[PDB]
Amino acid sequence: MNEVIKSLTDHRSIRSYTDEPVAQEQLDQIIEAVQSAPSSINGQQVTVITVQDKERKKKISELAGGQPWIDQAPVFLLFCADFNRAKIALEDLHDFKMEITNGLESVLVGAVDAGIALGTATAAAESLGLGTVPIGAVRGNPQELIELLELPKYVFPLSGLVIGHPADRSAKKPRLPQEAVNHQETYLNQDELTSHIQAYDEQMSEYMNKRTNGKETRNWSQSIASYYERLYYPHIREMLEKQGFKVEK
Amino acid sequence: MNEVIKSLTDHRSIRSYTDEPVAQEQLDQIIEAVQSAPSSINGQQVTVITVQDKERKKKISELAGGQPWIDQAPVFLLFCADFNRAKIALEDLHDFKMEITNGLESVLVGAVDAGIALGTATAAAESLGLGTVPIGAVRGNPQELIELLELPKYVFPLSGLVIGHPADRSAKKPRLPQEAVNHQETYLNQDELTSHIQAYDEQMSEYMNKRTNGKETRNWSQSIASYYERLYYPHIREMLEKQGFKVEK
Ligand SMILES: Cc1cc2nc3c(=O)[nH]c(=O)nc-3n(C[C@H](O)[C@H](O)[C@H](O)COP(=O)(O)O)c2cc1C
Ligand SMILES: Cc1cc2nc3c(=O)[nH]c(=O)nc-3n(C[C@H](O)[C@H](O)[C@H](O)COP(=O)(O)O)c2cc1C
Ligand SMILES: [Ca+2]
Ligand SMILES: [Ca+2]
Ligand SMILES: [Cl-]
Ligand SMILES: [Cl-]
Repeated sequence: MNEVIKSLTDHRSIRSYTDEPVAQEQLDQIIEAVQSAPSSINGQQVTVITVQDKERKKKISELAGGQPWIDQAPVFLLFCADFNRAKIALEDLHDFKMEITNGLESVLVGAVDAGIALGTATAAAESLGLGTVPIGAVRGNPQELIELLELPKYVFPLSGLVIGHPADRSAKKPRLPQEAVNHQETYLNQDELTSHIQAYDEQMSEYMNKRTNGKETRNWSQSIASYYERLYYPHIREMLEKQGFKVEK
Repeated sequence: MNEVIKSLTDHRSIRSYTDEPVAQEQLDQIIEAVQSAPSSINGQQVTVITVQDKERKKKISELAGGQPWIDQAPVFLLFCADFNRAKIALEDLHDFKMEITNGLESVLVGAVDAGIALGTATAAAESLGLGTVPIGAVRGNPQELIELLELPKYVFPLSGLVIGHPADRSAKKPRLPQEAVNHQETYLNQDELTSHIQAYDEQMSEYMNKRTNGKETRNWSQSIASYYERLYYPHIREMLEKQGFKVEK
């Protein structure tokens, strides 16, 4: 196993950080890695806002449901789907009307490009010895965040990424059995898939028990069910439309 | 610069492959890397279908607009957003109704998780000396692909990833100036952003010229405008709804 695979497979989110600053040089490397990754039609439909201002970062933390690690870490990166540069290219440089944003295809393009960026940044940062944790909660109060960071039309927040020096390196969290996630040739039959999930549940409860010394024993399906039983963010379509993205009829 | 950063920043898509097989051990490492990456609420909302059957892979290539490198390479991975395992967890294991899929938030969760997976797989595969190229065209004929690979309700294709041994390692393609993609504290003013795009255009035309010996000189904005002037995939919402994903009202 080479250094890259070793680094990728040793991943774990960090939520306890020291006050040590993150060198600009390291941030540059992380950004270079992000830019170097693939993107649909080389459209580079993702923008990264680097926030290091204490006051601004604190406000972001509050908008994200008040997550202390955001305030604690020296760096907060915001990954946004971006079709504004595309708008400039089509409308301003070639006097063309941009139509891709009038259908969900644009949303998928932006979200996938942003995920590639987030995953790449995570890999890069952690290879440098830095700890990270994505923040999907930025989608909880998108309008306020959009105004705070001056995100223009055709740009919308997808996920933040906390970066800093770990104060506690934590531990790896068990993942679903490989067979349940990677299927050969065709999608796995429902019965077998269910069996893998039930086995995973036992593994997860045991993990949580010894991890929390008994404070928490919830398994995986119980956790997933506690979140998805309600559409926790019912304002997504509204956010998208307000940012110039239309859902095709 | 460490090995990870060096590998990430040396990325370039490969579209010419040899007939050399991809070792199962390498595929396992790539998959382990994918599974080890972060996912929203550890929901692992992405599934990877590994296709190595010549006939099936050929059909996929045809559905993707007939891209020869898909047929040529020994491995085709399909990254799908997956809320079917979530369905099993909520409905079958806890008798709860899944509501997250009734709003676009689920679509964003799945697309971002899949992008993280795709970016991570790309990084892993290339670190092994393998060439890769994502295939967003899988979204062109989703119904046929869904039927071919037996994708159940709550699962939808986002992007394929071709993997194999390079026959031609190609070359790196210029990216937008860092300042145009990574903004400090707030989103970059429109005027400056436009200037960066125009500078990038000159860089791109020059690159294409010497790269194609003159056969092609199109710049970036011209390329982007040639694609986004129309909603090329106007059937996305339909695909999503057919797969159990609803757009909130
Ligand atoms: C989501 C996604 C979908 C893509 N779809 C295709 C495709 O269908 N066919 C193809 O040849 N390249 C595809 N690509 C590759 C891009 O064209 C390529 O990443 C971009 O031009 C940047 O060049 P590079 O990867 O060599 O650096 C895709 C990339 C991404 C991230
Ligand atoms: C898109 C996305 C959004 C996330 N949002 C948050 C968040 O708002 N707060 C948080 O503490 N963790 C967040 N996480 C981290 C997940 O909880 C974590 O990746 C998952 O539990 C797996 O644990 P691990 O990363 O330590 O391996 C997010 C991860 C992803 C990929
Ligand atoms: Ca079956
Ligand atoms: Ca401004
Ligand atoms: Cl492309
Ligand atoms: Cl989470």
